[PDB]
Amino acid sequence: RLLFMLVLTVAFFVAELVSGYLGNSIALLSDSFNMLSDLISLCVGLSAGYIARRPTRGFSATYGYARAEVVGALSNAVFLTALCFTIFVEAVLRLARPERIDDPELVLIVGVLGLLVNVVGLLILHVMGDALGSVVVVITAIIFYVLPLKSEDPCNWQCYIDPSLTVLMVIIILSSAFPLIKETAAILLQMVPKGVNMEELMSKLSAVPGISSVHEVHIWELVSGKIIATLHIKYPKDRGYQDASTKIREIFHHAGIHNVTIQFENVDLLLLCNSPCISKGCAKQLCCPP
Amino acid sequence: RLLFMLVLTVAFFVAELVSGYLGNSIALLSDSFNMLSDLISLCVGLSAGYIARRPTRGFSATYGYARAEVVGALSNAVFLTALCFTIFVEAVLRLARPERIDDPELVLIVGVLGLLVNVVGLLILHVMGDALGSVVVVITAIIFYVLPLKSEDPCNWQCYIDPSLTVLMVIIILSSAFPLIKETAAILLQMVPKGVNMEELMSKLSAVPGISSVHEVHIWELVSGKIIATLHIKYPKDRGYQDASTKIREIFHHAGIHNVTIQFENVDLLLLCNSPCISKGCAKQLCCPP
Repeated sequence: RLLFMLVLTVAFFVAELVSGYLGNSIALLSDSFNMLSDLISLCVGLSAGYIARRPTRGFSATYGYARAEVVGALSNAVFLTALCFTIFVEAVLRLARPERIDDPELVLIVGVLGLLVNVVGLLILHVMGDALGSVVVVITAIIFYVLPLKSEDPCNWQCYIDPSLTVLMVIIILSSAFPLIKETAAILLQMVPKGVNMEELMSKLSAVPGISSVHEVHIWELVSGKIIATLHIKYPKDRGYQDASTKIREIFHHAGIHNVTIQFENVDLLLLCNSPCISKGCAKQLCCPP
Repeated sequence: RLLFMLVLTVAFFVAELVSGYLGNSIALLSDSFNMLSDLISLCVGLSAGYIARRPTRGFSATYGYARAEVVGALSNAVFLTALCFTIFVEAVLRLARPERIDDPELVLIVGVLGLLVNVVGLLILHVMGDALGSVVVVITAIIFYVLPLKSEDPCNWQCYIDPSLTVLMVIIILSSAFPLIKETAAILLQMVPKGVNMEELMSKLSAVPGISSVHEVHIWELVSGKIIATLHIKYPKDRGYQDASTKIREIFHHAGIHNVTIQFENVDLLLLCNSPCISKGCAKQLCCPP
């Protein structure tokens, strides 16, 4: 992997952040915020790589720190959403009170260099967002460069180009952050992964021969590819559960789930959980209360 | 419960966002962002209240949407952290280039009314942060009121009071968001809840009579009070596991865990999981792989 992306990205985030206030460009500020999200993503990726190749799986994190990638992805998406909210609010203000670019040359140089940085990053919608933001910065600087606006003269149409394009790229960036927010939240909400079709899976689980009932089916995803399926199963007392275990495990394997914990409970009250918490008062803090 | 806090809070968020931008006050802007986080928290609380007393727990969310409170808490904390990052960056910018307050009267009125809004919200460290943010806005407005500053006159010490206090309250707000970020991330990372002392719990689990081995102990917290403990247990084949099940469940009950799924596996190599995925290639996906 490449780690020089982190130092370059943080230095360039600082550069765009300084030049955006120095040049009075929201598009440069929006691109600086987008590269801030990019460097947060790089830090999250390095954290995931460090968690891998050196697992801990101790007494504090039972599953491990694999969920760090998803938590960091959701946090980065929410961070970028708040930054885009601030950028959109500022752009709406400048759509009412327009402002000039103080140093069009500085903004042009920083935007061109940011476009080059994003190009080399892609070389080594979500991905094209940074490139389009740098293109927007370059266009805004060029308009103030090819057709200069005198300081004494009031704001012409040129002052509205930056807020409009910045609003457009706020929309573009949000159109990528929102699906990411939805996916990472769905993973973190302990929801069934999109690949797993639960209806057919429960149909097959019920169709498994020699099994009385199936309850407390809890299928959730730790990370991409790690699907955990907790499951309680009621079986006739006289018969065993070795064949049932094999069939349920192969069904889950064919459904893409390899982490299957089956609790077998001996057998209209014969459908409830035979092994809840040892007290009747535990029914409050029991998922799927009986 | 009362939901008029939502409409009042959103209206006042709009009011402070407009007034701080019209009055050029970061402290008013910081308080508007803090009340935006407050209304996000109110929306999260309403979502949690709707999830309760009306559960769904269907084929999409096995554990339900109870984790929505934690996901919304982390999202709100990250949103507020990004807003505070923007506020701190702006304040540092004004710490270099000071600015006047355009309409001190408007900022004074909005800050006083925001303090009243916080007071009435109390009537019906985050609280100290919000109250002190309103007090900071009020103080900044008063300073520009008792000693009015003419536009012709350059910025005196008065122009640096707003950025300094705003930086201070960015620190204060972050000192509350960061513990919340840590706690909600720990919950969402599938980490052992703080109350559960895993060392003693595994000691007792091993000390349980009639049990050969214990592996795949996965203790995580869905929400406050809902602790889920998946667990694989190896037991001697000749002996049963009814007494072992009772003892393990009562141990988990005394440790504060009521959702316990125990998989009992019949018995050097007699310590590995007897029921991995049906294929040897599944070991790359085995969470906690042997």
